[PDB]
Amino acid sequence: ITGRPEWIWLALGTALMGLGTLYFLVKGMGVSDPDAKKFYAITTLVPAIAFTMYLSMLLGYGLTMVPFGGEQNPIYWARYADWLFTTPLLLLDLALLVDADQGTILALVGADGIMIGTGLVGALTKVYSYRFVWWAISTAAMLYILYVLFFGFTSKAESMRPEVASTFKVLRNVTVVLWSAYPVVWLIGSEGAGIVPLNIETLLFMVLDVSAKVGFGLILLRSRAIFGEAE
Amino acid sequence: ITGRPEWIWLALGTALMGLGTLYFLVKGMGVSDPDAKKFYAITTLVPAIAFTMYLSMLLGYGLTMVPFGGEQNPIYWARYADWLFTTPLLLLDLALLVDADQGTILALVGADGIMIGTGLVGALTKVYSYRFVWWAISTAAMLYILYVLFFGFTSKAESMRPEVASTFKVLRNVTVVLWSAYPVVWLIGSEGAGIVPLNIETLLFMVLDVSAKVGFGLILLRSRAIFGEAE
Amino acid sequence: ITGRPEWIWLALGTALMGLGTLYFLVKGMGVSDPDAKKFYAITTLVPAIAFTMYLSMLLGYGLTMVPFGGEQNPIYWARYADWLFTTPLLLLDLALLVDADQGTILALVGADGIMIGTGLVGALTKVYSYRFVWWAISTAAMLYILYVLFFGFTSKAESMRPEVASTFKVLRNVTVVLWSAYPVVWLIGSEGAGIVPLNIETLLFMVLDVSAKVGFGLILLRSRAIFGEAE
Ligand SMILES: CC(C)CCC[C@@H](C)CCC[C@@H](C)CCC[C@@H](C)CCOC[C@@H](CO)OCC[C@H](C)CCC[C@H](C)CCC[C@H](C)CCCC(C)C
Ligand SMILES: CC(C)CCC[C@@H](C)CCC[C@@H](C)CCC[C@@H](C)CCOC[C@@H](CO)OCC[C@H](C)CCC[C@H](C)CCC[C@H](C)CCCC(C)C
Ligand SMILES: CC(C)CCC[C@@H](C)CCC[C@@H](C)CCC[C@@H](C)CCOC[C@@H](CO)OCC[C@H](C)CCC[C@H](C)CCC[C@H](C)CCCC(C)C
Ligand SMILES: *C/C=C(C)/C=C/C=C(C)/C=C/C1=C(C)CCCC1(C)C
Ligand SMILES: *C/C=C(C)/C=C/C=C(C)/C=C/C1=C(C)CCCC1(C)C
Ligand SMILES: *C/C=C(C)/C=C/C=C(C)/C=C/C1=C(C)CCCC1(C)C
Ligand SMILES: CCCCCCCCCCCCCCC
Ligand SMILES: CCCCCCCCCCCCCC
Ligand SMILES: CCCCCCCCCCCCCC
Ligand SMILES: CCCCCCCCCCCCCC
Ligand SMILES: CCCCCCCCCCCCC
Ligand SMILES: CCCCCCCCCCCCC
Ligand SMILES: CCCCCCCCCCCCC
Ligand SMILES: CCCCCCCCCCC
Ligand SMILES: CCCCCCCCCCC
Ligand SMILES: CCCCCCCCCCC
Ligand SMILES: CCCCCCCCCCC
Ligand SMILES: CCCCCCCCCCC
Ligand SMILES: CCCCCCCCCCC
Ligand SMILES: CCCCCCCCCC
Ligand SMILES: CCCCCCCCCC
Ligand SMILES: CCCCCCCCCC
Ligand SMILES: CCCCCCCCC
Ligand SMILES: CCCCCCCCC
Ligand SMILES: CCCCCCCCC
Ligand SMILES: CCCCCCCC
Ligand SMILES: CCCCCCCC
Ligand SMILES: CCCCCCCC
Ligand SMILES: CCCCCCCC
Ligand SMILES: CCCCCCCC
Ligand SMILES: CCCCCCCC
Ligand SMILES: CCCCCCCC
Ligand SMILES: CCCCCCCC
Ligand SMILES: CCCCCCCC
Ligand SMILES: CCCCCCC
Repeated sequence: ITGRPEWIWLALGTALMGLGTLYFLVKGMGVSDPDAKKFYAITTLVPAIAFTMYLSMLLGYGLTMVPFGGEQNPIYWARYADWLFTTPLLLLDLALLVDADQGTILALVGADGIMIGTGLVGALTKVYSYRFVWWAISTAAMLYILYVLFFGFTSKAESMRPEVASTFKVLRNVTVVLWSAYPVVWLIGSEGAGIVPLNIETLLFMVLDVSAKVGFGLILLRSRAIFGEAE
Repeated sequence: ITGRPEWIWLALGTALMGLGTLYFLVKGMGVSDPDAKKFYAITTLVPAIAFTMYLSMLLGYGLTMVPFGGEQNPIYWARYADWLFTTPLLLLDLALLVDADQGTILALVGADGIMIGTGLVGALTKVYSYRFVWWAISTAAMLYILYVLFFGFTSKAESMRPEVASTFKVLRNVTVVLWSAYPVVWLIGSEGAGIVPLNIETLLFMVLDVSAKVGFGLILLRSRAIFGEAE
Repeated sequence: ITGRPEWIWLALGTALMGLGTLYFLVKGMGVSDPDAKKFYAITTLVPAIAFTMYLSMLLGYGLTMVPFGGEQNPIYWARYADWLFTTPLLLLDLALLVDADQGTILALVGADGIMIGTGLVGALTKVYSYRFVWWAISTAAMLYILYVLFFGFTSKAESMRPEVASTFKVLRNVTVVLWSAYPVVWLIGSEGAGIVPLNIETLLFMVLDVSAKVGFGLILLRSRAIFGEAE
């Protein structure tokens, strides 16, 4: 385990997702409101899944070697298994907040699936130049998601409760900034151009992941917006 | 096929899931009620999926060799492919019975996914001691599911029709007893401590599977609880 | 890339799915109706997914070699990854058109999953004779889907708006004819009996895919049936 310099960030990531999971689980114990239960369910599942996949990376299961550039390159494939489930869940949190129509939810989740799936293919592609073709397609899918979060959702929120509008706005901004960093880290890290070494890359992803999941969740679950308006 | 002593239980399992599938399909032919159609759909799909995966194990496709303990260990991975889809379907049957809120359904299905996914990782893990780490996490996810089935669902059922309350109670009890045996069999069988040989392990899983799927389905689909109250 | 004679059909397929995707995306820009948004979302996702998987086949990622018949046989596994997601989406388009009950939708999607999953197992099976066992099970699942599209849906459509009835009828007929060709092509092509060479097989699948996705989508998205009745 300790033979990989990035182990420390995997261990920290595992611990923080674990602690985040336990905290949200305990916090959601005293919740009977059906709307709030949905948000607690979605939001607690996110670090729970991330916990399992961080642990899989820490223990070495979620790592494979991919030959490109005439080298055996360590690729943590478990990230994509995580993101495949957790990024649509995060989008669902946002979509449910603003009472998105079903068509838009399907568009988001579908685009997200394409984003992660093509990122995975890019990560495992042995022809070096083609890795960036997949990166570009995945990034286009991300750009679509970001467009919808801004020019389909933000104007929907203004027509809703002020607490849901303000909470959505914060979470939207957090999401757009944090999510946009991922293709950059991939591009310059071990999966892409290889300018940033894997240990630093792992640190960067860990900071992004904890912020995008536990940070996000802390903001969401402390908000009154997740409760139905009741007396 | 006959070169594996466990083939007989795989063959029997295949036949019983097949027959179970055909029986539920025929039985559901004369059903127009929209609620009953949901239960027939869910409940017929369960042995249909199990049929395909038993057949895959029988024909040898759903088997791989995993090196641990300095041995090549036969691991039937097809079980997890089965359970990944059939256990949430079984939980959906229960959840729909008691008209569970969406948040609770998501919690159940999500926990179930974690249960099966981590069981799969445990099954394929090459570091012997780590297999039991995954077993423990999976078992914790199972315990969460069982907690919800008792302390989130049972009190919901009492507020519903007597036929749905009584049927849920029976199916809940069947589910908790049968499902709890699976981590025990895994732990002592070829995936875990290796005390019980694979042929007996396969027998045990076959008895559990047929009971948890066809047995469960027979109880559910004979009940009046799957029909909306109509005149 | 050009080393495989079928590359031309993969390239054409990629281009046509890409163009189809862009066309539906642009066309759906000026849509606010919640019902129409659902259909645009579903129908645009279908060629988008197919685009990615055609590209994966073109670049060689979505190809593996399967030993059977004492030969190394090129099997494009990416087709199943495509179909796993796009065929239920296509069925959802049809089901939503006729306002299918949830039980029937689950039956369709479930049968479809079995159809594609067993086709995949058949495609990767190393025992030649067993490949056709999987083909038969998959074809039985297809026959179930076709039965439901005719003897569960058609009589539902007649009870609905004339525009939805007529559009459903056309799309149903297109779907039944086109989908039925797939098991035939598989059976006689490289996955099955090997009578038709892979380059021609790839052409046939490309024509079917573009017709079943872009052709289908063009018919659906030009129809008034995807809009709620409004003044
Ligand atoms: C609505 C939305 C959800 C839509 C989703 C968008 C989605 C279509 C985007 C593309 C997803 C697709 C790329 C997933 C591919 C998974 C693949 C990387 C798994 C690894 O297999 C790749 C090679 C080794 O590199 O296997 C060696 C060859 C082996 C023989 C491989 C054979 C097994 C195949 C992998 C079977 C395909 C199953 C499905 C791809 C499962 C989906 C997995 C998940 C990652 C989407
Ligand atoms: C809401 C709920 C549904 C949440 C679900 C909870 C879920 C997160 C729990 C964990 C699921 C995750 C462990 C699934 C892992 C699948 C993996 C075992 C497949 C086999 O690949 C493992 C190694 C060989 O041992 O592959 C050799 C290396 C290869 C290069 C592997 C690369 C391909 C990757 C497998 C791509 C990942 C795709 C997804 C994991 C598909 C999910 C499969 C299913 C089993 C969940
Ligand atoms: C409600 C509906 C959706 C129901 C769906 C119906 C469905 C049950 C029908 C059967 C699906 C099932 C056959 C999928 C099998 C995927 C499998 C082909 C992936 C490739 O792995 C096969 C072998 C190499 O040939 O791997 C070499 C051995 C490796 C060690 C394999 C270990 C990893 C396993 C693949 C883990 C299983 C994960 C799930 C099968 C993911 C589903 C993938 C998708 C194709 C259904
Ligand atoms: C909790 C984890 C999160 C929120 C991860 C989000 C990941 C992304 C937004 C990844 C995007 C990528 C691209 C846009 C292209 C390059 C490859 C990816 C997958 C890193
Ligand atoms: C129809 C099949 C059923 C109902 C199978 C259920 C399986 C489980 C409840 C399995 C649980 C496991 C654990 C709790 C940890 C050990 C590994 C598993 C996957 C066997
Ligand atoms: C857009 C792609 C479409 C509509 C593909 C549809 C594919 C099928 C209907 C495939 C059916 C098969 C069988 C019925 C058995 C043989 C194997 C398959 C998977 C080709
Ligand atoms: C939950 C059931 C676990 C109990 C399994 C008992 C199996 C006993 C069979 C005898 C064990 C075989 C050892 C000698 C080969
Ligand atoms: C490929 C995995 C996609 C599924 C991710 C799980 C989250 C799905 C959320 C469903 C949103 C509801 C749409 C109507
Ligand atoms: C990883 C596979 C999970 C999907 C299993 C299929 C059953 C899902 C049931 C969905 C329940 C509805 C939730 C609102
Ligand atoms: C194995 C992949 C199955 C999921 C395919 C995605 C489409 C699912 C459509 C869901 C229909 C809604 C059912 C209530
Ligand atoms: C085009 C949609 C406007 C809002 C999205 C902001 C785009 C941020 C660019 C991210 C950079 C990724 C490499
Ligand atoms: C803690 C929830 C109470 C109901 C669940 C019963 C737990 C049964 C233990 C199963 C043993 C698994 C090894
Ligand atoms: C049995 C349902 C009647 C409508 C389905 C038509 C069946 C077409 C046969 C397709 C041939 C596949 C090999
Ligand atoms: C070895 C690198 C070759 C450059 C490939 C860049 C492709 C990026 C695609 C963006 C449209
Ligand atoms: C393929 C990238 C798409 C980003 C621009 C958005 C196009 C308009 C979409 C309107 C729903
Ligand atoms: C070789 C076996 C070593 C013991 C591992 C047991 C781990 C179980 C984890 C329960 C918390
Ligand atoms: C991680 C195992 C959880 C089992 C105990 C239940 C904790 C309380 C959950 C309340 C929804
Ligand atoms: C080598 C071919 C052997 C014939 C197998 C055909 C099986 C088809 C199953 C249809 C019930
Ligand atoms: C297993 C093939 C099934 C095709 C015939 C349909 C049987 C009746 C189903 C009624 C819903
Ligand atoms: C509750 C604390 C969870 C921490 C477990 C994972 C940390 C890795 C330690 C090596
Ligand atoms: C309808 C009977 C189904 C039995 C087929 C599978 C049994 C295995 C026989 C070797
Ligand atoms: C918009 C045009 C998309 C075409 C890209 C794929 C075609 C393959 C060219 C070799
Ligand atoms: C992106 C950083 C999130 C900060 C989380 C703090 C939560 C305090 C309520
Ligand atoms: C767990 C055993 C189930 C027994 C099924 C019998 C069904 C008869 C109605
Ligand atoms: C199966 C062929 C479909 C033809 C599509 C033409 C669409 C024109 C409206
Ligand atoms: C990590 C355990 C949380 C302790 C309770 C915090 C207040 C809800
Ligand atoms: C007005 C909301 C600002 C949130 C920005 C957070 C950036 C990490
Ligand atoms: C809208 C601001 C996005 C900032 C992107 C930063 C990526 C590191
Ligand atoms: C396995 C075939 C079932 C025969 C009909 C049973 C009575 C519905
Ligand atoms: C009162 C219901 C009892 C059911 C127990 C079944 C145990 C297998
Ligand atoms: C509530 C009783 C559970 C019984 C567990 C038995 C496992 C073999
Ligand atoms: C492929 C681009 C489509 C151009 C607009 C067509 C009319 C909606
Ligand atoms: C009456 C609808 C006829 C459609 C047939 C299309 C065959 C490809
Ligand atoms: C209902 C007519 C089906 C035609 C099947 C054609 C397959 C090539
Ligand atoms: C009903 C299909 C069973 C196939 C068994 C072949 C040994």
